[PDB]
Amino acid sequence: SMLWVGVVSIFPEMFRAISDYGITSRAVKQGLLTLTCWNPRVYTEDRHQTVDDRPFGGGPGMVMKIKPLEGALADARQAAGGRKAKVIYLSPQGRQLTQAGVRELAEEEALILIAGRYEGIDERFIEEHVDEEWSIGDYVLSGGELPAMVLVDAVTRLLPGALTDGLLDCPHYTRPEVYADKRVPEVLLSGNHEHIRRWRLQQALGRTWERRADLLDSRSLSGEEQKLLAEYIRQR
Amino acid sequence: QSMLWVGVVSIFPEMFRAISDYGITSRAVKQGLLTLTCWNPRVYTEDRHQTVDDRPFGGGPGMVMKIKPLEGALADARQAAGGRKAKVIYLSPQGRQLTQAGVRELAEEEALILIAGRYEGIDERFIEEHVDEEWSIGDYVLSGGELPAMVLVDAVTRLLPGALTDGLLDCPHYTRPEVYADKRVPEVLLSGNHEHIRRWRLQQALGRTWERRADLLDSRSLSGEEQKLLAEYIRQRD
Ligand SMILES: CCCCCCCCNCc1ccc(CNC(=O)c2csc3nc[nH]c(=O)c23)cc1
Ligand SMILES: CCCCCCCCNCc1ccc(CNC(=O)c2csc3nc[nH]c(=O)c23)cc1
Repeated sequence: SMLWVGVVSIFPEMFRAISDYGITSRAVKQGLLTLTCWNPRVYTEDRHQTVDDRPFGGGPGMVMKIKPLEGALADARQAAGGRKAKVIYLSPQGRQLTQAGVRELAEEEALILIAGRYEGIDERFIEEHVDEEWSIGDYVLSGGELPAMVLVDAVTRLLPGALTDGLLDCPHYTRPEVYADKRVPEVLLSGNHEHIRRWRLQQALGRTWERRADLLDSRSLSGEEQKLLAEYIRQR
Repeated sequence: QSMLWVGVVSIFPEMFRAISDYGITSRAVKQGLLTLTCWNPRVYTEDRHQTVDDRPFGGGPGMVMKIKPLEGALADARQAAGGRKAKVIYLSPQGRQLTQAGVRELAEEEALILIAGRYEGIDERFIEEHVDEEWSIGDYVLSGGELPAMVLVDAVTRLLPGALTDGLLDCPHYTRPEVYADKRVPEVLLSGNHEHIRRWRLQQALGRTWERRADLLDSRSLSGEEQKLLAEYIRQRD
């Protein structure tokens, strides 16, 4: 198994969305990717022992207790075997996920994802056990299970046999050639690899320029790209 | 009746149990605050194998989603939306990056129809004809728009009245025991003074934001009371 993922969450059954459907589901079946869950609720001491507890200094909500989390993590570590396991906390405070970050995480042999809820986990747990913190975007969600599934989905795509340049994609077209008085660009219907690849490159450069110009400030444009972009802008 | 109507067009309707059965979104459905419907384009297919994807024009790898199944599912969902002003969103990597400002805009809507593509994407003419807005959840590639659609619903649901102001990272959280493996909870929290704990939390929130996401402070104007606490934090740190 290329990659081994352990998810630490109080809602293990939410993760059926990725284990039972899509490319992630396929990866589990193909033996390419191992996906396990570790509910911290079961690593408490008794039954009156809640996974969470009230926050110090008052305030609303609950905070996740260090001990259950430590139990779930130690267990997942053990199950990972001799694999080099990176521990990620899914957090709004984390480094924004980008395809570059996904490529970095894809190089890992084992990943242990911590998905906490709205009133978060105890700081000492993070300080002691977490390696990296990641956010999926600058918007507020009510927990880290959807961001954990987003991370697992993005990474799985890069696993060999499961299936970018800093540019948006070109438009896609499929049958019929004419639909509701709209025709597929002739270059795609009638054209050689060099026409199509230059057209695709120009549409990709053009759409990026139009919608996400910031992705161009970071990137340096080639001779062909600058020409194809100028040509696109002037032929709008 | 309900505050928000949401129709999702996806080939995996059963992936949406993650939001219909859990958290605040699950609650909103039960509270009648939010309606959640799915529309599988696979039901709007002719053949006995239910194919929603066709080959891409101009060659290339992968498959593209056929206009007709999508059109069927969208027409059906637009009917079910009734007389509600329905905004049609395509969940796409090419779309407008979702941010809390975006979420607030999207929360003002009475009805939302979300298109969750699969494969290499959907036909451009479908987008041109039927889609109102395109949204992305981040600069990374996923294999479908389902997770992005659930992220969008969750973020938006949080803003629905009765489902539950800053724009900065959270302060640290601490819970029992007061001491764990030679690490103690900051005295200020253990103390119990209302005003003191409040100022400490605000300062830690301002401080952590400054340290990790300074950009969130540039397109932000801090009050005098926060301007002092942040300066105090900066100079009182190793
Ligand atoms: C009195 C000082 C309080 C400081 C105020 C700042 C509070 C803002 N953060 C609260 C919060 C913490 C955790 C969540 C749950 N979110 C995630 O666990 C999460 C995990 S990854 C992620 N990526 C994008 N968005 C996300 O919400 C997340 C939601 C809101
Ligand atoms: C840094 C952005 C680069 C974008 C260019 C990557 C090429 C994307 N086109 C192919 C493709 C289309 C749709 C998908 C499935 N994903 C989504 O529909 C999706 C919908 S919203 C979203 N947000 C971030 N990432 C995403 O992949 C998505 C996967 C590959």
